[PDB]
Amino acid sequence: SVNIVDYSDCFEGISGGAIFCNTKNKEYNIYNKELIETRRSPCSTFKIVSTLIGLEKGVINSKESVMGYDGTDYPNKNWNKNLSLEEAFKESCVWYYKKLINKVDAKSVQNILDDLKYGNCDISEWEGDLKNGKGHLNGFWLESSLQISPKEQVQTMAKIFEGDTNFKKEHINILRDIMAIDVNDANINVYGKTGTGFDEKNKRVDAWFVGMLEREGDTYYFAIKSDDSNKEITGPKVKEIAINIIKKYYS
Ligand SMILES: *C(=O)N1C[C@H](NOS(=O)(=O)O)CC[C@H]1C(N)=O
Ligand SMILES: NC(=O)[C@@H]1CC[C@@H]2CN1C(=O)N2OS(=O)(=O)O
Repeated sequence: SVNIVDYSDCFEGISGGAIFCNTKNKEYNIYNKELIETRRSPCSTFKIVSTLIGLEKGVINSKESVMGYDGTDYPNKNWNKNLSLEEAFKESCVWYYKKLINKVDAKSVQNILDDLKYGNCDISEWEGDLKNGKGHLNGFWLESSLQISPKEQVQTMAKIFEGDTNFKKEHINILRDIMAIDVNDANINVYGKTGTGFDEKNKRVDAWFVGMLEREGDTYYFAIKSDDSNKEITGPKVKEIAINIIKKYYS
């Protein structure tokens, strides 16, 4: 059933929530239900879905696929090269995913998000939050018009990885490959993606870790989310919290 749980010890004083769902036995474990139901920008967690869009549309084809780096200078060393899908995903390389999505027409993206029930499915601000001054390093998924709740993230993850969408199984497997995480515990498989943004209206972070976990037959889909007012709280910090929860309660 739906169990309300207390994972606050693992959050070590940071404000947030968590939801874990096992769809075989319909076990919903929820910490901070209000937050779990609140829609926010997905930030870089949207790269999970953008990857599948690019694969389905043929813009990319494998974890080796490239997007034609043009020499633009970036402060992240690893963005300055013709990187593969696998490396762009793990580096959260914004230029790679912006070029990818701008090869896809807006109607196709709208219909895919509608089919996935991806939050408000609002792509109206296609080029993103331009008032932050970052120009082409912006898009509808980065503190802009698209918003989704942690509950809805888990529901989307489950539909994708349980095979209930029309995405090709080959493409799902590419995603699984590039999302795998090493947590120094061979008895569980963890997959996920971080995201980091700052909600300027509410003066709160949107710090995310969303993904799935396999252990001994069972699979849990999960979303961990902070909304702290402390700007030091990032996606990577929230991934730490998620792994602590997994090791304590799901091992
Ligand atoms: C992903 O979450 N990223 C972090 C950061 N997001 O900030 S934004 O929502 O204001 O755009 C920049 C994009 C991306 C990254 N790691 O570059
Ligand atoms: N970012 C990760 O993947 C985290 C961080 C370090 C390793 C891998 N992993 C863990 O869970 N670790 O910690 S450890 O279990 O204490 O060795």
